[PDB]
Amino acid sequence: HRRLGVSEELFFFHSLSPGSGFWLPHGSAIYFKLLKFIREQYRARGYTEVITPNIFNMELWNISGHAKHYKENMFVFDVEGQEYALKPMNCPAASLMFDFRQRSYRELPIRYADCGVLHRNELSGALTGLTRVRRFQQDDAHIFCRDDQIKKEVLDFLSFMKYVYDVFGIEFNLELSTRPEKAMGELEQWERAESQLAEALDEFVGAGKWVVNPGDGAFYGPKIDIMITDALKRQHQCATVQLDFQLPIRFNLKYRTDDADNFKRPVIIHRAIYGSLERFVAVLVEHYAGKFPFWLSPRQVLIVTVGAAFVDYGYEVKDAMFRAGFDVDIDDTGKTLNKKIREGQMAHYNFILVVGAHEKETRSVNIRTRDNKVTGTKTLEEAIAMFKELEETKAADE
Amino acid sequence: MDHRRLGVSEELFFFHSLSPGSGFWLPHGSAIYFKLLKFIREQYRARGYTEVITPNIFNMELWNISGHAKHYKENMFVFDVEGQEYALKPMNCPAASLMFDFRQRSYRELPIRYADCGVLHRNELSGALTGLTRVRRFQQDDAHIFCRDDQIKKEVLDFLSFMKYVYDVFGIEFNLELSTRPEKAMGELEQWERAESQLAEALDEFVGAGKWVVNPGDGAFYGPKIDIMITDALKRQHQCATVQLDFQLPIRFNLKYRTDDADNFKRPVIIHRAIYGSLERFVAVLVEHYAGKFPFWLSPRQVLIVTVGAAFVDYGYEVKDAMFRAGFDVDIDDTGKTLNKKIREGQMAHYNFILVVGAHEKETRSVNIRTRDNKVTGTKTLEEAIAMFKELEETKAADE
Amino acid sequence: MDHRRLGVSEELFFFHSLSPGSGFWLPHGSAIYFKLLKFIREQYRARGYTEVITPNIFNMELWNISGHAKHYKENMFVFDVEGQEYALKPMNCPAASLMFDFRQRSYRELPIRYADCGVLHRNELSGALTGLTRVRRFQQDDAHIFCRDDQIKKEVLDFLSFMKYVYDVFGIEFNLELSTRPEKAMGELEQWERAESQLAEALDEFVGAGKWVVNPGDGAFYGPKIDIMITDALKRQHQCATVQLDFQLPIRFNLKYRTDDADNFKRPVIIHRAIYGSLERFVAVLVEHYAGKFPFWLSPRQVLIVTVGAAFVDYGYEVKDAMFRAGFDVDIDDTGKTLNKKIREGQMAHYNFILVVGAHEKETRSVNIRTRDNKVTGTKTLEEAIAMFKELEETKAADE
Ligand SMILES: C[C@@H]1C[C@H](C)C[C@H](C)[C@@H](O)CC(=O)O[C@H]([C@@H]2CCC[C@H]2C(=O)O)C/C=C/C=C(\C#N)[C@H](O)[C@@H](C)C1
Ligand SMILES: C[C@@H]1C[C@H](C)C[C@H](C)[C@@H](O)CC(=O)O[C@H]([C@@H]2CCC[C@H]2C(=O)O)C/C=C/C=C(\C#N)[C@H](O)[C@@H](C)C1
Ligand SMILES: C[C@@H]1C[C@H](C)C[C@H](C)[C@@H](O)CC(=O)O[C@H]([C@@H]2CCC[C@H]2C(=O)O)C/C=C/C=C(\C#N)[C@H](O)[C@@H](C)C1
Ligand SMILES: [Zn+2]
Ligand SMILES: [Zn+2]
Ligand SMILES: [Zn+2]
Repeated sequence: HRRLGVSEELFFFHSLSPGSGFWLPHGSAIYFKLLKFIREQYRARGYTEVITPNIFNMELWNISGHAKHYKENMFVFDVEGQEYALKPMNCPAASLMFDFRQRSYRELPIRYADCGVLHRNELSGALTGLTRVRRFQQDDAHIFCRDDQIKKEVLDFLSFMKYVYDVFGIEFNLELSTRPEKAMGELEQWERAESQLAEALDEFVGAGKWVVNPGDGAFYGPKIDIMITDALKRQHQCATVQLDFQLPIRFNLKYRTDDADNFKRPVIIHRAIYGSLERFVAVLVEHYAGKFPFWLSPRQVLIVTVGAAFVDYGYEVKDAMFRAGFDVDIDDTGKTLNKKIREGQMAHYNFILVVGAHEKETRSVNIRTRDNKVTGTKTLEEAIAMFKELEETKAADE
Repeated sequence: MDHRRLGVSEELFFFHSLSPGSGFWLPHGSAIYFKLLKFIREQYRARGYTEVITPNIFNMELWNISGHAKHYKENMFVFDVEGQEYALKPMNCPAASLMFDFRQRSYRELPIRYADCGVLHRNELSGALTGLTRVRRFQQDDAHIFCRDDQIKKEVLDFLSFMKYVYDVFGIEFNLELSTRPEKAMGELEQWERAESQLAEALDEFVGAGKWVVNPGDGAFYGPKIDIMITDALKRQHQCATVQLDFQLPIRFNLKYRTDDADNFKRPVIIHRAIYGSLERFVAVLVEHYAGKFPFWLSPRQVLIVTVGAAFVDYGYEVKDAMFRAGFDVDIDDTGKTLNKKIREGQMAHYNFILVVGAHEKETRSVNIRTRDNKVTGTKTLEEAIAMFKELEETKAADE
Repeated sequence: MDHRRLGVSEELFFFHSLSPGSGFWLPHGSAIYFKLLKFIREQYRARGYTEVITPNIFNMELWNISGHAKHYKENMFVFDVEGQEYALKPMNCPAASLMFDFRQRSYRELPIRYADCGVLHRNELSGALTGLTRVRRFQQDDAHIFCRDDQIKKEVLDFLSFMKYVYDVFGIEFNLELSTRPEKAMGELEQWERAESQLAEALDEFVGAGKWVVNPGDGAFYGPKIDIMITDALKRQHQCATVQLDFQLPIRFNLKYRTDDADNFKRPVIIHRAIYGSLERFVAVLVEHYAGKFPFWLSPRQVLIVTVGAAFVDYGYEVKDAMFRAGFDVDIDDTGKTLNKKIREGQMAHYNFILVVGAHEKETRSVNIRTRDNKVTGTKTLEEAIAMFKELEETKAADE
């Protein structure tokens, strides 16, 4: 069906910035709602969102390993004779934030969310739509925990992830990817960590129903491989849980351990659910075929006027809908009523509200669904109450 | 060179969830794809290439011999036939070798240029499939060039010339670089130096000495490469063309030629080469490059006839029939809409030419031509108008 | 009457143990295959067909819908993609449906004729796979036609006419049978009747009441068909052509068209049709049929130039080049061999013409012509000769 084609005013691309989206108002509306949902959860689940820089001195990248492993994918420039790069990952700035002041063990775990803009270089010809972009924002958060806290942190992540996915009807599958041949930890770290990942997995999924990919871990840590399935039965990688034993060392991260004096290093968990906002929108656009659910739709309500006489009343309905918080439009024109309705359905509006003489006199709306079902005439108060519930509950169509 | 892009995709092809990553080409798209094939084939004939036809599925032992098993298995669709491992072909490059090995060949015979347009398959994750840029299924304009060591410069020079010729038709620009023996490599040094020397020489020639860049150590482990990047009207860069030499594949398949006399056999050098890169990919480039407005020869919507009135329809259909016989891709609007709408609706559809027919025109037995960008070419007779269209096609003319 | 006559007949094509059941078409072979495709493609354009391109692998859910999963699975190659079942297509007939369903279609459009020349695989047991007659891999000249039920007789009549026309070119003969509704059939009765009546009517018009036969109850469960049998010069009978209606095919895929400019929809009829049957198979037929002596238009060895002396070789290449530029497949023997030998050798290799060039010919810009079947034509100017060859090609002339 086409992420890009479905640009009935969601997003576009221009040759002056290939790989970077232009999000039109209706497009933005979706992006923002997704952010608002993720943020509502972050607050509920113990995360604090932080803001970080976008350009850094190459020295940061040297420390991280990005200079070694990633440089080809980065936008590199000169500042005052010094090499600088646009950030491809938030994952190092987050470490600096954690090192800002000394941390005690009781504090674990610290969870920082970052919605910052990332850049990765890709060849211009290679770029298409939102699937392969230069510019994106991850729903990134990087979690710092004690070694004993891994199972709970992972378990908690899985619920968060599941909770989100459930909202959209999206399926997932989990595997454990274990230590590779070239790997940088001590054995002790890997065993404790993998054991916990297993434990979390056998609690979340239960003993039997998860495969292991032995030796498929990152050099820097063990991971749980997540794959998601859309309604067309395509698979995407959106979610991650990746442990990192390297980054804590490189940035010299520590927490004071009760009796200390001494200190220990935290484990870092790089994690995401959307993967990026850009990527997730692309998935959803196709997954719903451009028929979004009422909460996330940028075209929630359309008012259609029966005749010129009821047009002012329509503007009244629209005002009320807008104040109540809805994305609402009004047809307004001399077009035939049947036409107006059909067009609105074509536009994908979740609800069409026809207002005639009856509605005006009784302060009500006559409601038609996207699917052309005939919900009842309802009063304005009743309609608003209905929409709120749909919104609040994040109800699906199906 | 400044516009909003229109990637995947305007509608000449589509994709279905039942085969994600594999195109369905609608009649207008197919027409383009077949037109490209025809052009390359016309060139192949003129330039010493013979197109061959090969199998699509092979036993894994082939891939074992090739190196695909070690390096590529991950991207292959692999399956069982009667207990034996099999795979759909990622590349033609191995079957071509077997063709070379069919019968004994002599040095006089070089260079044997075999072209293959066969369907290839590579595995890619479904989520990550979008458009024609990343597909499971594609057809390369692939062509292997089996040659003597002494023959590389000419064959490469000949290739570069073919490539430029094709690209110029489309207004496409290119940049050439040389990539040289890497640290981990498989051949003998001599074959590498002789080859790289011939390559530089080819570059000095065409591009000019000191005007081209070297990427030292950026070649493949099985041979030197000329790295090519092409640039479209939007200033985007693509990898479509390739020249890659291969010393491994000839060993693996035990390829030989008889040298003058019977002293010895020598192994040929292989050059894996391409210009379109793949038909699916080239189209995707062209669609953007032209912004949906193809040049007359290549357009699936060359001529649209529009009728002023009903007394006129018969004349148009007659006109339309003449255009069709003449070989043109022609459509008609016999509907009753007001003219300006007809013209505008057609222009929107990117018809190269709109042919307007009125009472005078019938009687005139002639035609009134409006160009795509709205220019009033003014009326003409049939036989001439055709002659004029025929000429744009024969010459492969670009628009204004 | 004489030994026969395929597989061994060279050069043309070969099989390898790495892909049994899949042909390797050597250049002389490909040349034949391409010509056949090109002939069929010319006819398609002339006859309202549009060729399209389709995917080669599909999720199993497509085959479940079509009936392939029930009926055909053991004849298919099946593999896993991302944990889901997939198969290589044994038929194009289902992809064509998806194409039809891409956009709403109207009574105005009918009939819709989509040609597909795509690659198909069927999983035959390896021991059974001999030659081109029984292969894993093939390209059909498939077209699956979409029409209103009232359009059947006219469409079938048009097909028969197209088919006779192709066969006539080769001197090939046909016989027609009608297979009617089986005991276990799936239609509504009416549709079968209406259809069967139309078919009989086309048959009556095409060949007359006398000349066709009926096989009652030999129809497919999903449709009535016309059996076509063709006869070669050796009096061997082949089935290549078919016309098979399908009533199931459209229900399964929920196909419809708008009948009016109101609110009403009907299902189309599908006709799965072929003439060559497969390109691999039609070649096998033609090789035997001609005994390797192909008519000039289709020959991969049209002209051989033979030189009388060393002093004449350069004029000879001059001749060869002109011949090639003219579009002919042409070779030269510049060997030291006796002229009488060269000629006999060319004739054995089956070249249609031998062009003898000597001093008078070089002096005159002439050739001295001998046919395949010996037979001495005499002298022509290089121009006359090319014009003569052009006529034979253009008309697709038989030797007799
Ligand atoms: C500099 C190294 C690059 C690495 C080898 C690149 C690989 C292709 C791959 O490992 C990247 C990866 O899986 O990152 C994944 C991220 C999480 C979201 C998806 C992926 C994302 O952002 O794309 C996690 C790692 C972040 C890592 C670090 C930092 N700093 C590492 O400590 C450091 C060793 C990375
Ligand atoms: C099995 C090996 C896989 C190779 C190492 C994959 C690399 C990513 C890369 O080297 C592929 C490549 O450059 O192929 C390029 C092809 C040519 C057209 C574009 C590219 C194409 O078709 O994509 C050509 C190489 C074909 C090579 C072989 C064969 N047989 C080699 O002898 C064999 C050793 C290759
Ligand atoms: C799944 C079913 C298999 C069928 C019962 C197998 C039989 C052996 C025979 O019926 C096949 C046949 O006659 O096909 C003939 C084809 C046409 C060219 C030659 C023959 C060819 O390609 O071999 C036509 C039917 C294609 C049909 C379908 C599709 N999709 C049907 O709607 C579907 C019900 C077919
Ligand atoms: Zn990270
Ligand atoms: Zn190759
Ligand atoms: Zn069929």
